[PDB]
Amino acid sequence: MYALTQGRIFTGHEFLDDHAVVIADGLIKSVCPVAELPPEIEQRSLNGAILSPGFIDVQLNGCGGVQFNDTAEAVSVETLEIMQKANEKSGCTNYLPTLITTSDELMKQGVRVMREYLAKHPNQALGLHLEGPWLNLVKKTHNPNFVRKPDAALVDFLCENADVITKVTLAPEMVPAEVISKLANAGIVVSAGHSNATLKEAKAGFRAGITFATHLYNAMPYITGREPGLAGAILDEADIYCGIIADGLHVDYANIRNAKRLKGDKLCLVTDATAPAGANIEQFIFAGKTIYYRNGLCVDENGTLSGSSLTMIEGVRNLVEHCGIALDEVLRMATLYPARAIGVEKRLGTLAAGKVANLTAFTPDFKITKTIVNGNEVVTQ
Amino acid sequence: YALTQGRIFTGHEFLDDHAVVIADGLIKSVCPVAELPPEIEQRSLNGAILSPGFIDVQLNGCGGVQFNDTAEAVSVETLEIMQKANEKSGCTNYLPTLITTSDELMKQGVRVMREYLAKHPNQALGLHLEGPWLNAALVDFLCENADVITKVTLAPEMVPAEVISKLANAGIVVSAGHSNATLKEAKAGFRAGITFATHLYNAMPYITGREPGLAGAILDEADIYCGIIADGLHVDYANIRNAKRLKGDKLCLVTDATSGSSLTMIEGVRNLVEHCGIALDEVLRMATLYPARAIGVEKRLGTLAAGKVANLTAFTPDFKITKTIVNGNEVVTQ
Amino acid sequence: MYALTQGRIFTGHEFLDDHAVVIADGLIKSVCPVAELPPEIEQRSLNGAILSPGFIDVQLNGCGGVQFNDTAEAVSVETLEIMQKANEKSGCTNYLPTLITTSDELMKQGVRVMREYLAKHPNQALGLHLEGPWLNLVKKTHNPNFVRKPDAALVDFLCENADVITKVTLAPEMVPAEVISKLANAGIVVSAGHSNATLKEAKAGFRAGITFATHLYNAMPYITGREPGLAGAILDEADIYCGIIADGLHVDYANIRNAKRLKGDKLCLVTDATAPAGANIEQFIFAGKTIYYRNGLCVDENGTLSGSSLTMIEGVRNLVEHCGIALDEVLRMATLYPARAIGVEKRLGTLAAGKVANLTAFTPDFKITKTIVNGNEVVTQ
Amino acid sequence: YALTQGRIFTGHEFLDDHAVVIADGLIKSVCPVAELPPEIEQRSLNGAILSPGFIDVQLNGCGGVQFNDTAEAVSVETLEIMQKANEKSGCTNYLPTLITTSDELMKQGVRVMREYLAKHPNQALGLHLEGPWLNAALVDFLCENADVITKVTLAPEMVPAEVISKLANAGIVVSAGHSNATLKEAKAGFRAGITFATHLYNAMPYITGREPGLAGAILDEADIYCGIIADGLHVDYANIRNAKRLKGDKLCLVTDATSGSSLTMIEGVRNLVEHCGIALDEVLRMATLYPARAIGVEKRLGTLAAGKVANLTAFTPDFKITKTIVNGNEVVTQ
Repeated sequence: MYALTQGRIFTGHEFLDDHAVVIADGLIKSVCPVAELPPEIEQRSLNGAILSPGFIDVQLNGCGGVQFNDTAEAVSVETLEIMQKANEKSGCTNYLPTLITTSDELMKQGVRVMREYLAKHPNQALGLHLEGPWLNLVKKTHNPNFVRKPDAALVDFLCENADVITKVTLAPEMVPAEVISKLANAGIVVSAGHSNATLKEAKAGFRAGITFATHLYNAMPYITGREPGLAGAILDEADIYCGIIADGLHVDYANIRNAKRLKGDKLCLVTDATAPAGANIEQFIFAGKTIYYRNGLCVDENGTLSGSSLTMIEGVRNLVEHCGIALDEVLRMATLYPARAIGVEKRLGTLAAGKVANLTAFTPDFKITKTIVNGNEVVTQ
Repeated sequence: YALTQGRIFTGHEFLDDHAVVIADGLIKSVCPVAELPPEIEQRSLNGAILSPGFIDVQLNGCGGVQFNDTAEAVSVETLEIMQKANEKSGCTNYLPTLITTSDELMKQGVRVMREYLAKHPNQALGLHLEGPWLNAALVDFLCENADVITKVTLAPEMVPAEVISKLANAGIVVSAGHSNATLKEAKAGFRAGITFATHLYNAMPYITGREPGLAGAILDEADIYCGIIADGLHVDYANIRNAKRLKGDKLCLVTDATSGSSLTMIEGVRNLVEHCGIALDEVLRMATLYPARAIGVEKRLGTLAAGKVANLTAFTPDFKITKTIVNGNEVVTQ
Repeated sequence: MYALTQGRIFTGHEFLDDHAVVIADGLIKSVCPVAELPPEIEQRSLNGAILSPGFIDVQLNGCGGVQFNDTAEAVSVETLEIMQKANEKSGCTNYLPTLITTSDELMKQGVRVMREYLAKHPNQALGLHLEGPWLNLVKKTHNPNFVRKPDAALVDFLCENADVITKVTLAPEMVPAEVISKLANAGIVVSAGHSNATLKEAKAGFRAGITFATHLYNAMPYITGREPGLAGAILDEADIYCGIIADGLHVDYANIRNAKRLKGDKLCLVTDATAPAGANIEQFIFAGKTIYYRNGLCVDENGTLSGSSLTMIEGVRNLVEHCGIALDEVLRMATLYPARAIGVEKRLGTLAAGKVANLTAFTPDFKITKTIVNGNEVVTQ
Repeated sequence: YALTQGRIFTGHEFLDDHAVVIADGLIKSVCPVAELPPEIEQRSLNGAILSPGFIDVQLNGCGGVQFNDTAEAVSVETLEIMQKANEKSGCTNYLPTLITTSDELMKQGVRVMREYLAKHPNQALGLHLEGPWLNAALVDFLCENADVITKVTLAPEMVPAEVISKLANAGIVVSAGHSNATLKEAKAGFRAGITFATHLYNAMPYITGREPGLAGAILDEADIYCGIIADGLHVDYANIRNAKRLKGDKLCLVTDATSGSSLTMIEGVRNLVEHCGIALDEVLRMATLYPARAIGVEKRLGTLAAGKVANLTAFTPDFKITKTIVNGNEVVTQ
């Protein structure tokens, strides 16, 4: 066992001066005053850095030059390992690989690869986030509340594999309530996204079991006075968690401020990043389109914003500098809040006895100095 | 006289077993019924709720008339008829809208307002000019006549900052509306002196992720007052709920009355309570104290307290008006 | 099956006009528009009443002329049945019988009686609330973090009987952290109360597992500028739930307003009532003192406030009339919020498909018109 | 000149790659560095944060002097020495406390204040009289001299309502403090015209379940401004956090400087950020815009905007003052 001391410690509930985090057997054993440490335990200095739970990114397509998408070779255990290592360098110790697809064979490959990865790599990539196939794709028969035969067989496959599927994003207006309810009752977080839902359709989705929404404001209707749409609905429904992309490009910061005030402890930082995040990519392929990284910006051939390159630490920095959200609350948006949203808070999201030892430390300038995964230092800077 | 035997809402709290003593057009005291002078006349509320009289800062027409539409409508008679119609729905004070781009007609509205004000204190409070900068000699004229022009609505993207600043320093409430302003344009209008916005969400841009527009700007700017139409038709109730949470004590109930609104203030109060989850105390503040502060008349109106104007309304728990009182006189009895 | 229609329906998340609650086999089967009802189902009119989840009172000593306290004959299954029937008349379908004691034999009797009652009466009195023995009784050795032998054997008994103990109220400064942690890990809600805890001692209690506080402001230190005490600590700790007595007598309404604003969705209405609630008692015995009910007020021989006679419906009425809290939010304080606080929200606290059919209806004047328990009408007025 | 190359906080937002142009003791503009006139002199901030100058509305003494303690201390020299000491910690504006029950000494403080004000615009802003009604000719005198008396602290339970009302209508901020007031007594003081409270929690009753007292009343009254001492010593940080949540934009950082406080405004700012979970933008507002509004000087002070007084301070991310600027002159350079 060892202790981290000599920096500001953020537990998820407060900042601590002159305290220590004891780590043993991959766990946080205690958080205590320095003076309540065991005689001659090894102290490892934080050097005035802020110590945090490791960041948790619940929507991530790609990073470190790779994507968990588009081809059979990319939808691999190696891709997930690469993405984990890149995430660490920006303080992110946990993520949901996000596979956006309508293809049955890729989706089954993604489930198999997630299971193989999980047997070898605990408390890292947590489970799959599937965004597909029930999306209302940029655009806009049934009484959509009737289950079609292919949709029944698909929902059955997803429910049988709930042990490696953390989240399914879907458009509520495109799917029967029974499908949302079956997924939720199997333990899968059902998220509203890529949707043209009215406020009324959104609320029917919530009542059927949706508890999350995927990147608020993006790929959702605009908000009008008479038609609040899915986004207005999220903002008005206090029990719905939601991700937001804090790059300054996808969502104007004033809309992030408004969202934070309305959502309280339900607003989660996400990157929704792609391959260029934490890498040196100039162009790549995503859901069948060429995207250029030129710079700051992921743009298609028409110059349209078409991806994120955000890292979690950059997101934390943007929320504090440009959204007037206090650092403790920002850290919660990157740790505790997403942990609760996906039901992993018994193991992650705070620094407290019994929790997994996944931590990151950073300077007051938002430069990562340490990342710790299962108690092992994996980034020293 | 004294008003007794009901729930008295002062603007800051509800009071039981209290009384409102009224004398010479003013509230003299709010006290326990025990402290009441002997032989003072008591007028029972009969279990009704008593409120400051409602103040509607965005009103085009009511009682079958508009201060607008033709030419002869801009008159003292029109303002008198609108006052009387407003009283039936608990509303004691309002700002009539004059929509025009004619300098001469504005000059006429100003002298009519002035004449009304001498004849009829504490009723229609001043002009709401909506026009013409919607999406030079005029500015100084308005400035000169600030004492009878309460509110000017303009689109900030259509005017130089100095026009806004000149209006605001003369004492006029400058309100953003009928505007396609971006967030950046809205924020430039606010820095120039805009303190209000006219019927949030309506005649403004939609809110998108990348472009919050004026509506998003107003939501994000703590110090900007704004009206909202609470008929369930102009604004979905969920958007009202969202706006109340972000605006706090800056959200004001308005009717925008004349495809047109037919809302009255007492209807808006009921709709806010029944469909927006806002407590009755706070809804009453949205119809009284908040608009009063927005337009700078809080010293004489917007609460039931010693020395303020005796403008009151009473209503049953089902939101039916039982009394309206103006300068201490009962003008509606139901 | 039958449907309740023709009144305003409060689900826990919204009010509904022109809708229906379908009840079958003791459960809510659906909440739907009137027009989405089955052809010729029996409709039972609400007659313009407001329909709510039944109220849930997590701190209750006695009501209907009886108390679950003080003597071996009173700590009985019959007492619990009586209290259930009295609670129904004021819209309360669920409670935690609250036994305040330091006596080992009464406490074991209370556990046995709670188990016997529960086998015969589902979804009614939910489990025991024990307030004892680790109380700092009005007044004020160890390093209180060392476990004494009798306290170990007691904590072991409570943990073995967690299946019928819902909550234990204790003073954090009087008990070891290990005891709080063992109770919490056995599933028992540990609540801070009857305590002289400083802010520092309160927070150590929270970190060890306390997630509730018993009747905020009452039998806790006052709040000073330099010493916030247990109450200040509760108000500052967002994840701590707490009960508050809304009779206008125990807590000034301005302090209830301040608490609601600081606690958000964590503030729960409780009665903390005694025998006179819902009865015609003039005097009675409670924790060894004579109390007089004279009227409005439960007073001892010295005229000191010494009990509550509040019912849940009176509490709801007081919060709306005197605290400026909107009716929907008040109803949540009496239903959803206490259900979550004690972990019964999968079965109770809202009107939604699959939930237990425990409901009450009341006029806009706060007069109970219906109470429904396990789908059966038990109060018609 | 222009201030460039740092984070500029206007009071409403933080700006990057902007400049603050200063001319004739005033802020002329806040603009993008691209829009800067050619050959204007630039003074680098060197990555510091630039803020309106801090405004301390509760200050007894600093720089080794009090406007108090003996007799000769009530002088223009004293106010000048306190100004200079305040500038070193980023504070450009303050209200000195005069604690006395001597009419003659108050009369002296008033003429000294008046003389200071002619010699030294936009610095010590006016008097804070604390006394004598702490727990007739005097009232009218104070009223007459409202133009140099900014703030009077009294205990509301010790004065008739009419005394409070007379002070407030003359223009003085009437503040409850050094009081044992119950909630009911506090609320009667507010209705009479009290709009402020002096150092929340300190020299007030404790809060009990049944008796919230003055502190509980202030927390529950949305429209009452109040100061709070953020040294970690006078008020536990948890109580500050609780008070910020309930008071919103009405909570002001004060030092109460002279068992005594040694807090400076820049120390308070750091302590609020580091120990109270309040964002830096909002803390800066607690030290600038909020006190400015409380005492009615928001038209000239409390934000960085066109036409306002050029009173500014800059500090490193570690809260060390690098510049202080008063009427456009750099009075501290570190």
